[PDB]
Amino acid sequence: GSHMWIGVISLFPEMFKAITEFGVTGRAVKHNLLKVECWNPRDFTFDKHKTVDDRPYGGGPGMLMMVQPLRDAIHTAKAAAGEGAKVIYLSPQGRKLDQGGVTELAQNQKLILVCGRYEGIDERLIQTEIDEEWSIGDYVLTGGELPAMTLIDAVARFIPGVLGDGLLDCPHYTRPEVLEGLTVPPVLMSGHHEEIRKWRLKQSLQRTWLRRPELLEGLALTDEQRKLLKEAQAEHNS
Amino acid sequence: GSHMWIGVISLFPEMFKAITEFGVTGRAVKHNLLKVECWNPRDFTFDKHKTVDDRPYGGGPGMLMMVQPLRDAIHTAKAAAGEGAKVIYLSPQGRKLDQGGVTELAQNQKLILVCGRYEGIDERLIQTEIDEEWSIGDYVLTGGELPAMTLIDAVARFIPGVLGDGLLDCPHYTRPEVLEGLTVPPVLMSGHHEEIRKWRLKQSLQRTWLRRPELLEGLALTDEQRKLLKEAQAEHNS
Ligand SMILES: Nc1nonc1C(=O)NCc1ccc(Cl)cc1
Ligand SMILES: Nc1nonc1C(=O)NCc1ccc(Cl)cc1
Repeated sequence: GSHMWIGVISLFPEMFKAITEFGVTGRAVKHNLLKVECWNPRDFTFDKHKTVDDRPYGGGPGMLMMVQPLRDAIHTAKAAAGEGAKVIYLSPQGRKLDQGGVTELAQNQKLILVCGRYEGIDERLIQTEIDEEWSIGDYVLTGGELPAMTLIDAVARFIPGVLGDGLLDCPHYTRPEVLEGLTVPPVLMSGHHEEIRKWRLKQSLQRTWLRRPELLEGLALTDEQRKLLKEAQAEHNS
Repeated sequence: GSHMWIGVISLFPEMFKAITEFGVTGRAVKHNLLKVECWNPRDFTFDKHKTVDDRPYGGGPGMLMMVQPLRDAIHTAKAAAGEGAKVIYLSPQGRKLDQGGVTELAQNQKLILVCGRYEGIDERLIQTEIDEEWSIGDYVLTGGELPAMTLIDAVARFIPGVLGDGLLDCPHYTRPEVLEGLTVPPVLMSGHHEEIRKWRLKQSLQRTWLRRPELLEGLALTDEQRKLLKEAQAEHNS
């Protein structure tokens, strides 16, 4: 129904087997809920050695992706996608991805993801070919493929059929009842669904406050959430 | 010399071919600068169907990783690593990764990365087996493998031999001189190394100010950087 098509431009398309052949995303691909289609700039070269990098104007230690093979690969992906495809470039200079941004990106039925390698791509290609630039985090990687796969994995979770409040998750427990002397909180064994719900919510509120208090600032807590957070803060202060 | 060993606990170890077989990280592995060794909890099961998940106490829609196979895999990885290995769990509840955190993690000669699947792992395993919990970003993925590979890629860049100031990168240009009517900034063609350096720095300062002004707050700018940022802000205000 709400299946998603993702075109990828990458010098290493075989990396994408990590998401198309395994786990939840692998299942999504097999079931046609997600399609990932790759184009490799190396296939758009014409010289004997299939050159895909080029020297930066102004000098410097690094190389950039060569414009012509990359541009031709992007154009081919765009032609395959048809109308309505948003072209995304992954880099540390982009908009910071968070779950809200994931949900925004997931509204697209078609995306094209451009994966950089080496020390950059020509700025004029960003101006002329790229719709949006996004970053998965404030760290530097060797290429855009892992960020692209990260984005695909995150948006895939919103496609209906793929899976079976601003707070961190609560602790979870499974067998055995006692592990290294540590027991399961009795509330989780009580079978009281309402008590269990409130315990889990209180724990999420407490953990968010202690570990990521800035996340709480962005929330308008419900009356119930205000109460449970206040209880948690009181207990923390003994 | 400063080679790094990374042990990985994962239900899908073949995903890690994405970093061990391709690009800069692939080269690092071939050259013995980086070693990535995987253990699969499925191999530590004893039942006929090799069960690796289990039901959460207190109920709920999800499953957790089964404790015994996961615990045994972690212990085996620890035994292989010997003394000094830091055990890392990847999840959205962890410390937010940034380049500074990458450089901190890169000081370790040995890491063990635990990759979760399903809806969590038992909290008591985090308490008893995990040294540090880290997040690659405020979004939710289907498993910890992509975050683990992201971390590996980022820290690998600091291993000497693997590769050939708090600001966003500047624009880069390569051939052709004119692309879709857009020309290369004449300064980059001038061959004046000092003018080129200052242009690039000014551009990084301008881009950081416009796109990520909060990053500037964390910096103590040099006199030169203060001057170039002021120039950029003046030109932006016409
Ligand atoms: N952080 C991030 N969020 O998205 N992408 C990144 C990142 O570091 N990419 C590496 C990269 C990106 C472009 C080129 Cl040309 C080379 C390497
Ligand atoms: N964000 C992040 N930063 O590190 N990891 C993540 C993440 O979403 N992992 C998915 C995940 C983690 C543990 C388990 Cl049990 C299941 C799924």
